[PDB]
Amino acid sequence: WTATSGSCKGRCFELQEVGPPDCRCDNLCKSYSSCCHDFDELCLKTARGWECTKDRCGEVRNEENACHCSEDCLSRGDCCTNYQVVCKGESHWVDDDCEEIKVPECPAGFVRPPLIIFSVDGFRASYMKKGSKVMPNIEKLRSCGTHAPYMRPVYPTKTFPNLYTLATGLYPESHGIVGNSMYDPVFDASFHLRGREKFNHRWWGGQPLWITATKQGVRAGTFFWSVSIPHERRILTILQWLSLPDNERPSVYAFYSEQPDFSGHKYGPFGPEMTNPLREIDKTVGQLMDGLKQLRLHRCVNVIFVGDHGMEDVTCDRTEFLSNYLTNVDDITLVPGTLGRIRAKSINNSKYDPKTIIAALTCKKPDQHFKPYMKQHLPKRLHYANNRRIEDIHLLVDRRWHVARKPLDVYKKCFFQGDHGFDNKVNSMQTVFVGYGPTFKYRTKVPPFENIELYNVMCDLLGLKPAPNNGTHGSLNHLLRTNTFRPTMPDEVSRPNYPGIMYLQSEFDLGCTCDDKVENKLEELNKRLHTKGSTKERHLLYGRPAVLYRTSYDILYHTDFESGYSEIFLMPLWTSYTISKQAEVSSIPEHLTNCVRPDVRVSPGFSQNCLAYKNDKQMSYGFLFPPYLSSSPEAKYDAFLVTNMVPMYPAFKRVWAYFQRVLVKKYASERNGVNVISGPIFDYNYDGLRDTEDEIKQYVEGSSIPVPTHYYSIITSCLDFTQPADKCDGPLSVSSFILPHRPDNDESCNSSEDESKWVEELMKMHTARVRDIEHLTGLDFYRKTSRSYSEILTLKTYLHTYESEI
Ligand SMILES: *[C@@H]1O[C@H](CO)[C@@H](O[C@@H]2O[C@H](CO)[C@@H](O[C@@H]3O[C@H](CO[C@H]4O[C@H](CO)[C@@H](O)[C@H](O[C@H]5O[C@H](CO)[C@@H](O)[C@H](O)[C@@H]5O[C@H]5O[C@H](CO)[C@@H](O)[C@H](O)[C@@H]5O)[C@@H]4O)[C@@H](O)[C@H](O[C@H]4O[C@H](CO)[C@@H](O)[C@H](O)[C@@H]4O[C@H]4O[C@H](CO)[C@@H](O)[C@H](O)[C@@H]4O)[C@@H]3O)[C@H](O)[C@H]2NC(C)=O)[C@H](O)[C@H]1NC(C)=O
Ligand SMILES: CNC(=O)CN1CCN(C(=O)[C@H]2CC[C@@H](NC(=O)c3ccc(Cl)c(C(F)(F)F)c3)C2)[C@@H](Cc2ccccc2)C1=O
Ligand SMILES: [Ca+2]
Ligand code: NA
Ligand code: NA
Ligand SMILES: [Zn+2]
Repeated sequence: WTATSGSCKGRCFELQEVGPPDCRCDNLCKSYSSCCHDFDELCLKTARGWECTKDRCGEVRNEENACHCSEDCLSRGDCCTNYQVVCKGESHWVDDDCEEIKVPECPAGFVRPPLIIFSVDGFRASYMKKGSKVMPNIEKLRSCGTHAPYMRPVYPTKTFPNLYTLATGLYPESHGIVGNSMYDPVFDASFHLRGREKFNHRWWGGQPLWITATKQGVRAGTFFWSVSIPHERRILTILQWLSLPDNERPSVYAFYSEQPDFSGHKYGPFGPEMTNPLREIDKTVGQLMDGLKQLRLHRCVNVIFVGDHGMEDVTCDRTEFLSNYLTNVDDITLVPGTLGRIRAKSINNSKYDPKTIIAALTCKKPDQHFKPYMKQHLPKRLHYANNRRIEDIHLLVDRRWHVARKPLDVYKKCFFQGDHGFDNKVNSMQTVFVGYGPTFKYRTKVPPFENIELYNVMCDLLGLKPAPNNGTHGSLNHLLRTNTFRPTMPDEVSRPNYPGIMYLQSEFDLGCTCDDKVENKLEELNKRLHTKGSTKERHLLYGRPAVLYRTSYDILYHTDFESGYSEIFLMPLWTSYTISKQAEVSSIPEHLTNCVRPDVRVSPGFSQNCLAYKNDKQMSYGFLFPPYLSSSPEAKYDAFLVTNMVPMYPAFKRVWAYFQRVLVKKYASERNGVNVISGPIFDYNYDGLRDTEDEIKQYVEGSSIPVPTHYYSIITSCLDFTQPADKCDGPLSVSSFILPHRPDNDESCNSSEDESKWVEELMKMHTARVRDIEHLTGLDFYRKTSRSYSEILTLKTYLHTYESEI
């Protein structure tokens, strides 16, 4: 119930919300059907439109008008945004040369530069160049402030998950808004774009910027506008709020535009109909900037222009139907479109089986335009599994396509020509970031970055301490002139042991054999030196990784590689080695095919054994430092140490062996040497975080040898590839992956073919940030470089995407 009999007199766009049944006058009252009877009359005036004209200049104030051109309007804070241009001979902001803003130029009473976030739905990154001719205001923000060529959204590339990620710094799996549509099985409740359930606070996790601000005494404008409030009125409302007395005025404000998304769905991302929406959004930007200039705020306010996601060409004829795959299509519920999510239609149906559904959906048609995954097997870079609202079965849909349950869903629900939601590395899904104002840099281009990083920067802009989030605070310091956040490196928690030779060969009973009994004071001293770390500077280029949790581990040195060997997990946590451009690949000699050698530095009790692998019929083994890349026949024996062995399914060994034998040398050739750090990951509960020992669900049969869920590699070289990786003077270049350790290659439809036709494609899909690997391992990399810590934080958040030019 709402008693709409109350009045909005002097309450229009009030900031504090009034609880039911008292009628509301705030920017969301329409969405709740709760506005006071006179809200339209008082608060949504439209008379005479939005622009002053010559004849209105000096007019007698008429309170009915949408905006004012009277002499008193500046002191009232309600002039039309073009008032000083039409009536006082001033220029439009867009017509002014840009001039560096070295310091905030704020009116007295301003305690801090306000922040205004101007968000645009569906604004694809390439609009900034392709539409620049029709967007002069936006082009000026971009060219004069700080801009990235694009900003990476989160998956799924849908509006609600992305706006809420912008507001919180959190992945959707952590903030809870995992799609525009959701079912929560604990609540037994459904969230949809239409309807009231979506306003219930139980859906919305983390702490969004407006709550962060309010809790730390920084006032916020309300971030949400009912769709029927025209943009011109939204702008005038923000400008009115900025004229409030000091103690009442907000410091942070948001404007949201439904365009260009609305038209992009109708017309496609580059439909001729798209020029006009771009022009209209530019005009709104120009109204805001003109209004700020009128208020003498245009060299005080920080403005962020940011999108949620882009827009791809998608039409009804490009739809895959589950009814062409599944015999049992009426037994499932599908959340459809540019991603699929599948669960049982009825929890009472005990004939429901996810394994048979996955199998019926796997590589069934030559051109199949979606791929099914159990959510734990999705690429870890998506961070899309740790939430009860994400169904176990997920369909990753190819760009330009939809998935639907049956044909009748698509015609008895072509209309549309555009859509979004696909994998967040897809070029068409990329969106925009520009920052302009005294706290941002002048005429500065920054590399692409992820939208999860922005909350921390918005907190920095406002002097707020951010709530815990998934950004890496300091990785965007290079966007800012001042207010940088200068983090310190985390402290190492566990210090390594450095074991010498402590066991005789006969103390081992591991069931391993090696043909290594083949027998010099020149070389003997030399090999001792290698085992004490004499080659360590070549192979451990950025210092040893720090272990940020409590554990017992040993540093093991060798001619060609160094490792940190866990006595708890019985294998290395990391293995580090450098491969120069000149390195040669060799074979594993015939007599060494099955060679595994006890490591006389490590007790039998803290070693793997070969018998466990003999008896586990499903499990084989591989090595972290590859025997193919040994520096010499003699050094090759080190690669067969039991301390360099890790459990690998035969199907995975196909992938791993190709990576080690062919790809590492390819990368060293292309990048002028590479440094590689490789190791296992254990994430059985798919939370993105290192498992403890009691979370491990699978062991090599009969043993305490845990089986990794993934294997990672971090591949580093010199950004200036004229310098070799091991003699690099400046910034670094990195690519990394987290490959799923799976007992089949069902993910790869072409895996019956030679590895040269499918393995690199798999690796590219599972590209990762170094930071993703840090979360999954409890390790901290790049501890000892010549580089500033913020630069290293930016390097750790890099994702190599393998898409071509935007
Ligand atoms: C991205 O960044 C985020 C933020 O930093 C990282 O997420 C944090 O990770 C932590 C570990 O997973 C987690 O810490 C736990 O907090 C528990 C209390 O949680 C509540 O309070 C906080 C603070 O206000 C709140 O934010 C939480 O919000 C979650 O839950 C509500 C729903 O209730 C959602 O609305 C919201 O969206 C959010 O959900 C997300 O996280 C939860 C996990 O908390 C998931 O279940 C969801 O799917 C979703 O992803 C909560 O309201 C605390 O109880 C935990 O403590 C357990 O473990 C510790 C060890 O330290 C131990 O002391 C205790 O014994 C305890 O164990 C007991 O409970 C077990 C499970 O019930 C049980 O098995 C045991 O036997 C014990 O009884 C724990 O410390 C923290 O909550 C989140 N924060 C957020 C916002 O998500 C995230 O990891 C980053 N991602 C990456 C990849 O880096
Ligand atoms: C009819 N309405 C439309 O068709 C378009 N539309 C825009 C407004 N709206 C929202 O803003 C949602 C999206 C996620 C969160 N918003 C940000 O999290 C958010 C909003 C603005 C900005 Cl500017 C930012 C950010 F971070 F970028 F600054 C975040 C609330 C819902 C409606 C809604 C408001 C409040 C709670 C629930 C739903 C929406 O349906
Ligand atoms: Ca885990
Ligand atoms: Na085996
Ligand atoms: Na296959
Ligand atoms: Zn859309």
